[PDB]
Amino acid sequence: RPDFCLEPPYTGPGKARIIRYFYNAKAGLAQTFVYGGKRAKRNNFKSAEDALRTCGGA
Repeated sequence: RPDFCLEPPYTGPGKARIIRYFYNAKAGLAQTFVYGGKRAKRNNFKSAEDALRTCGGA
């Protein structure tokens, strides 16, 4: 599993409220979070299905 997948979500310093997805380590679910619009980390996806494709596999 890519080494960024089990990290907490990162809003960043931006002032936007873009609803992105992260893979939630504990639950094994794609979950929404508020993204500021800049300086993204890698556990940050445009869709639930993208989070699962990239992070969902052991």
